[PDB]
This record gives sequence, structure tokens and C-alpha cells, in this order.
Amino acid sequence: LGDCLRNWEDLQQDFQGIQETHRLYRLKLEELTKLQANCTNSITRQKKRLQELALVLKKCRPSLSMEAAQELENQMKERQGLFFDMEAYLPKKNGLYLSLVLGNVNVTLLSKQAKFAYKDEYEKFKLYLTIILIVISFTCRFLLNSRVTDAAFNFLLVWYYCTLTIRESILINNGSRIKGWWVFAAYVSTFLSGVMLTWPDGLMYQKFRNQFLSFSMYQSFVQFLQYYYQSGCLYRLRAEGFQSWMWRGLTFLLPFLFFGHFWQLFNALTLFNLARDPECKEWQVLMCGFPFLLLFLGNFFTTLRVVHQKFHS
Amino acid sequence: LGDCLRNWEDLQQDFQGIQETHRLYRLKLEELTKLQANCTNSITRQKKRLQELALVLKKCRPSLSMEAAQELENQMKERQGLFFDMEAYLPKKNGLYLSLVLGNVNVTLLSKQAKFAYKDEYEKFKLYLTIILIVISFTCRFLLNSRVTDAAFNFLLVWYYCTLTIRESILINNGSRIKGWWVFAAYVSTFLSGVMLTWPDGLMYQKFRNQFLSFSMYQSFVQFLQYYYQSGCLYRLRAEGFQSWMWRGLTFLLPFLFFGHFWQLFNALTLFNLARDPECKEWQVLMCGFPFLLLFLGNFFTTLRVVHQKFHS
Ligand SMILES: CC(C)(COP(=O)(O)OP(=O)(O)OC[C@H]1O[C@@H](n2cnc3c(N)ncnc32)[C@H](O)[C@@H]1OP(=O)(O)O)[C@@H](O)C(=O)NCCC(=O)NCCS
Ligand SMILES: CC(C)(COP(=O)(O)OP(=O)(O)OC[C@H]1O[C@@H](n2cnc3c(N)ncnc32)[C@H](O)[C@@H]1OP(=O)(O)O)[C@@H](O)C(=O)NCCC(=O)NCCS
Repeated sequence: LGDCLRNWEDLQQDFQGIQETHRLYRLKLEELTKLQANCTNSITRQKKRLQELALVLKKCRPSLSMEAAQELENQMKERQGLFFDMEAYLPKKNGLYLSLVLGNVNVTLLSKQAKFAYKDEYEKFKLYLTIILIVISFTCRFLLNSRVTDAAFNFLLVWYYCTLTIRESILINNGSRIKGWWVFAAYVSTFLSGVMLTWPDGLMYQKFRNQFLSFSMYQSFVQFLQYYYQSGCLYRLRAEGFQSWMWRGLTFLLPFLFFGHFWQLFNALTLFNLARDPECKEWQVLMCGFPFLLLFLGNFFTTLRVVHQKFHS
Repeated sequence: LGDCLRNWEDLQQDFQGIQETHRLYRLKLEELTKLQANCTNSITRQKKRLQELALVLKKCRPSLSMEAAQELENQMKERQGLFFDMEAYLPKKNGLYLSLVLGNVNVTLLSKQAKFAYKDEYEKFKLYLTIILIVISFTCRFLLNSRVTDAAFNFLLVWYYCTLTIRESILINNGSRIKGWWVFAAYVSTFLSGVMLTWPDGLMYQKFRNQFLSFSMYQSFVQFLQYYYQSGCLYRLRAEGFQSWMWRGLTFLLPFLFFGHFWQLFNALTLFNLARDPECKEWQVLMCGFPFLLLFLGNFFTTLRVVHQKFHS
């Protein structure tokens, strides 16, 4: 009717406004997309030129005011670190893994509150799937001696460790100092739980079923303590007394980490004593004992490293 | 030395500049991040108010110049589509699936050349993994009658269909009109290839091994024709004569799509005749015949839908 168009025009009176407002935004979006690329080639050509200055300096300090020359070291150690806080608000480019899974989308959070809010969502993610991986691995272990439910647990374990590699790769390019092992221990665990699906139900599977299930039920319990430490370390780093918490959550975490690292060792030697048995006929016995042997030496000799660097600091 | 610092200062004569330049960028980045949210709440409150105008009109046209009332339709048919080209340069928010896998990162490409360059990379991705899924499924089918290599093919098939759901979900929020089935046919195929790993090597597996392997070797060959059509429809839509190609690549695609849809039907009825056999003892016989029965009715009655809408246009 008449008024039916009267309200139709009182709403398009400002549709000229957003149409006007959306012009001055795609213009801002396009001039901002060039300020990023401008600011990216200019701090990357200086940095590659900066290290060139260091090598020209590195060769002389052995041959040589002993520190008058290394007074230039702390001059380019913070500056190269100044470039790192610069490059933290510039869009990076995906690595070989994210370009595979996601393509060439941009995954860098261009804020300091957005890297936080994403690393908080990441710790909550590992906690919510820890409440599922400890409820599904408890029925599997105690309530149901089945194989369709045990294969549904390894399909969650595979999907949960594949989602970690993706989320730990979005953290790694948005400014996270995740040591190389922790991102590899997820590929090793996806593999170890992948060869766990191909394992035919038989006599060796029922002899390692209780060990694997009650370990990945413990490995979820220790991820409840990792959460409360990890999320307490990122909610306190945002805002001396922080090393009194860090050296308290760690003291109450290491015994539960080393009881887990020596359960992976025990889980490996088992699959090596299940192989020497004639009733064994499956390669999956040996090809699980090696991941449990990698995950031991990798996790153990890295958690010791993390404490060897925190002891000095 | 002396000149060793002379070049140290000639390189930081502009480090005051980028430090200056990087201030005026994070300021632009922060005022742009507010222009997006400003422009997002203003075209979403008008749109939800726009449909309100339509319902206030929709009730009167049956009860009632009746076309002077319905000329309001095409007045807000493209207007609501005008909002769709607006919202195409604003960052969306991830759906329930991307928020699971990726978190709350932003995955929308804010350009028209960036949505193209990402949908081109997506078609090339499906082509490169089609050359792997046709080389690994040919050895499996003809060269190697093994089980560790057949389980390595289903682990690629699972990973390939899980990477499609992620990449088809980044397309869907960056402006792609992918029909609901095509994104579901990937969850059905991941499941069907997931219950293909749990299938214990036995007597029923060796009776369906040749069918499944030679189908997923055909299904890769038809993805060579899908690529050259999909990428030909993507490089021509960028730049009458386009319906002469579209109705030619389609004419040479439908016979290869319906020979594939009636192979999924044949693959389903087989797993229903492998169940009625006493020598069958595995639920995986039935739980594959249903996905092959979904993938038939879903793919077939959707490819017919796609041709039923292109016939009218
Ligand atoms: C000591 C420990 C508990 C955490 O200490 P930490 O202070 O967080 O480690 P770092 O000082 O090296 O910091 C590395 C960065 O990556 C994170 N990080 C540390 N361990 C990580 C891990 N396993 N996975 C992902 N991120 C990790 C840290 O939060 C930090 O992030 P940020 O600097 O961007 O904020 C670590 O050894 C750990 O997490 N071990 C788990 C291994 C395990 O599960 N063993 C049992 C198997 S049954
Ligand atoms: C007809 C067909 C070949 C493609 O026609 P089409 O014109 O591309 O489809 P539409 O017109 O509906 O367009 C839908 C959108 O999603 C894309 N699309 C179409 N089919 C798609 C599919 N299976 N997967 C992903 N995207 C698809 C289109 O490229 C288009 O993208 P865009 O508009 O953002 O540029 C389609 O039926 C198809 O791809 N079928 C494949 C199913 C199959 O593999 N069967 C054999 C199984 S053995």
C-alpha cells in the first residue's frame, strides 16, 4: 500500500548512506592492503641486509676494545627483535603445511588481543576434547570390550591430533614459540593412532588394548593439568611473582609428565616383547612400538630441555 | 671497525623511517578494523529490517495495481542482493565447522581477485591429489594385492575428503554457491572410506576390493573432466558464448557422471548381496552399502537438479 512504500523509502534513504559509506571503506581496504605489502618488503630487505652486517662483523671478532665491536651485537639483537614485533602485525604467508590444508588464505591475527583470544580458544579446545577423549577412552577401557567403539576412539584421536597440527600451525605463524618437537609429536601420535585402526582384532590386540587405552586415559588426565598451567601462564603473562607461579605449576606438572614419558617407554618395550612372540602375525605390533619409542625420547628429552632453559632464566 | 658501524648507521637512517611508517600503519589497521564492524552492523540490521518489510508486504498481496505492489519485490530482490555484494568484502564469521577445525581466525578473502585465486588453487588442489589418488589406486588395484597399501589408500582418501570439507567451507563463506549436497557428499565419503580401514582383511574384503578400487580409480578419472570444466567455467566467468561452452562441457560430463552414479548404486547393491551371504561376519559390509546408497541418491538427484535449473536459464 501507500505506507508500505513509505517505510520502504525511509529505509533506503540511508541505503544511499551505506552505499556511500561502503565506497570509502573498500578504498580504505585497498590502500591498507598496499601499506601492508609496502611495510613487509621494507622490513624484510633490511633484515636480510641486517644479518649481512652481522656476518661482516662475525668474522672479525675472533681476529680483532674487546667489546667495542660486540657493542654492535646487542645493537642488532633487539632491532632484529624489533623487526619481530613489527612483523607480528603484518600478514605472514602460510607454511608448507597450512598451504596444503587451507590453501593461501590468511590466518594471522593482526592484533595482540586477537592472538591472545585465539590461544585461549586453543587451550579451551584441547580441554573440551580432553573431556571427550577421557569419557570415550574410559568406556572403551572398562565399560565396553568392543572393536567398533575402539575404532571410534582412534578416529577421534586421529581427528583430534590432526586438528592440533592445524591449530598449532596457525599459532606458529602468529607469533608462538612452540618448540619443533611439540608440533611433531602430533604427527607421530596421528600415525600411531592411524596404525591402531588397521590393527586386526585378534590375540595381540587384546594384549595391548588395556595398556594403550589406560595410557590415553592418563594422557588426557595430564592434559587437565597442562590446561590449568598453560591457561594460567597466558592469563598471567598478559597482566618475580610470575616465576613463583611458573615454578609451582611446573613442579606439580613434571612428575605427571615423567610418569607419562615412562609409560610411553613401557608401552614401547611391550610392543617389542609382543613381537618376539610367535602368536604375533601383525606388523602393527612393531609399527606402534617405534612411535611409542619416538614419543618417549622426543617428549622426555624436550621437557628436560624446557626445564634446562627455565633453570637458567 | 669504524666503517663496520658506518654501514650500521646508513642502514638505520631508514629504520627511523619504517618505525615511523609502521606507526601510521597500525593506526590505519585499527581504524580499518572499526570501519569493517561499523559497515557490518549497518548492512545486517537493515537486511533483517528489510525482510521485515517483505513479510508486511507478503501478507497483503494474496488479499490485495497488484503488480505495483509486486514491483516492490524486484526493488528488494536485487537490493538484498546488493547487500550480498557489500557483505562480500566484509569479514564474515566461521560456521560451526570452521570454528571447530580452525578456531576463530578469519578466512574470508576480501578481494574479488583473491576469491578467484583461491578457487583456482582449490581446483588445482583437487587435480593434483587426483593424480595421486589415481596412481595409488591403480597399483592397489592391479599391481599390489596387499593390505598395508590398501589401508594407505583409504588414509589418503580420508585426508583428501577432510581437506575438501575445510576448503569447501572456506569457499562457502567467501561467496560460493555450493549446493548443500556437494559439501555433505564429502562427509559421507570420509565415513565410507573410514569404515574401509576398520574392515578386517578376509573373504568379504577380497570380494569387494576390486569393485571399490576400480571405482575410486574411475572417480578420479571423472575428476579430470570436472577440473577442465570447472576451471574452464571459472576462467571464462571472469572474462551467450559462455552458455555454448557450459552446455558443451556439461554434455560431455553428464554421461561420465551418470556412469559414476550408477556405479555407486551397483557398489551398494553388492554390499547388500555380500551381507545375505553366510560367510559374511563384518558390519562393514552393510555400513558401506548405505554410504554407496546415499552417494547414489544424493549425487544423482542433485546432478539432475543442476541440469533442471540450467535448462530453464
Ligand atoms: C613444560 C611444559 C609442560 C610447558 O612449558 P612452557 O613454558 O609452556 O613451554 P615454553 O616455555 O617452551 O613455550 C613454548 C610456547 O609454545 C607453548 N607450548 C609449550 N608446550 C607446548 C605444547 N606441548 N604444545 C603446544 N604448545 C606448547 C607454550 O604455551 C608457549 O607458547 P607462547 O610462548 O606463544 O605463549 C611442556 O614441557 C609441555 O607442555 N609438555 C607436554 C608433553 C606431554 O604431554 N607429555 C606427556 C605425554 S603422556
Ligand atoms: C554439473 C556439475 C558437474 C557442475 O556444475 P556447476 O555449474 O559447477 O554447479 P552450480 O551451477 O550449481 O555452481 C555451484 C557452485 O559451487 C561449485 N560446484 C559445483 N559442483 C561442485 C562440487 N561437486 N563440489 C564443489 N563445488 C562445486 C561451482 O563451481 C559453483 O561455484 P561458484 O558459483 O562459487 O563459482 C556438478 O553436478 C558436479 O560437479 N557433480 C560432481 C558429482 C560427482 O562427482 N559424481 C560422480 C561420482 S562417481
